[PDB]
Amino acid sequence: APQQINDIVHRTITPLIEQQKIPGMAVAVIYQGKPYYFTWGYADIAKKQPVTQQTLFELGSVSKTFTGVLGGDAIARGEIKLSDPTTKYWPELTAKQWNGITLLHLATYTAGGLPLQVPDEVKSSSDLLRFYQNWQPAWAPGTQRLYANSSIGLFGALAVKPSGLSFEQAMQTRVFQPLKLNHTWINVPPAEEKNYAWGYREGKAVHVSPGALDAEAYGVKSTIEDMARWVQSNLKPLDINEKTLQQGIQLAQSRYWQTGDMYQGLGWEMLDWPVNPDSIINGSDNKIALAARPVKAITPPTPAVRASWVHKTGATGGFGSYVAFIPEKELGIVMLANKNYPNPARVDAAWQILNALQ
Ligand SMILES: *[B]([O])([O])[C][N]S(=O)(=O)[C]C1=[C][C]=[C]C(C([O])=O)=[C]1
Repeated sequence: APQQINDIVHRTITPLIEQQKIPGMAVAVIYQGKPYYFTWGYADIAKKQPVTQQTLFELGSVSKTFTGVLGGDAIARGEIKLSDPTTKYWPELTAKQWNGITLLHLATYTAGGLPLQVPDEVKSSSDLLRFYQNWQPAWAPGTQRLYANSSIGLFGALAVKPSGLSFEQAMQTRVFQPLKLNHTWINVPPAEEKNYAWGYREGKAVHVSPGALDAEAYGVKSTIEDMARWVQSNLKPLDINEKTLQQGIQLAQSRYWQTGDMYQGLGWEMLDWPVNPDSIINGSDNKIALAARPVKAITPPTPAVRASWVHKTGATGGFGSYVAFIPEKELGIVMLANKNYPNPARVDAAWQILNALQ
């Protein structure tokens, strides 16, 4: 690999792994469109299995970017509109607070205070209907952003209804397959189990627990190679041959709302490049990222801006992921680790690497 990339990546990631006690990590840098890969440490500490370019990691909320793109593809297909009331796709949702809450609100966490988690107590489909029917918004729709699995998770489930496909079926056939993401999974198959890293939480090996709307909000697992290809696809959607998918990727990077210096896409979040690193670094801390913030509607949404830092953090109990890219520069990074370590450390390392390469 070019020595510049080798040095920049190793000088940043090595101390990060040491400081954060990360058991295993994979990184891809996309530079001028081509991927370069780096691996450290262990997928499975007990069985002494190293991290490789084929290791599967839990993406956590990086999964929201796939959900956003799949939703975008459904809009491009003419199956849904972001302006369509939620109740159009879930007629049983008759409670009055849902009047005026659209698919856009669900996709972008602006429905008016849907909670971060779906309660663990929600096990059945009737439990899910009950939860949404009884939910009381704190705010009018489209006025405040509150990051939430229960918001974009519902969006994903409703977005695929017109297709008649399950969420998993829709994701596989409309996103994973056309992009040749052949080691990316919502449910890790037995054939790929030997590659599935353990996550580590307080020293214990863990995998993500089953839960309501898990697939839609945080349930994707992938390898560093497939994630590099995901970044390439989002960097350059015009190279994608499937028209609705190309369009969906573009829609997911449109700017729908602004809060402070960040813009909300579908799954993706974006800031103007050049960024103030303190802004993205401090902004990624869950103390800010998960806060209720007033939003300004972008009316109409700005189409994907090439001079953007586009990114998403993801976590599960045992895993911590980060993806960031800058379309204008054909530059990006994926960092996948089997420990959920603090977001600002992820973003700081990412910015150090991309800034040195740009
Ligand atoms: B995203 O990364 O912001 C979502 N993160 S998460 O921690 O909410 C994902 C999640 C939800 C429920 C259970 C688990 C788990 O690891 O068992 C993870």
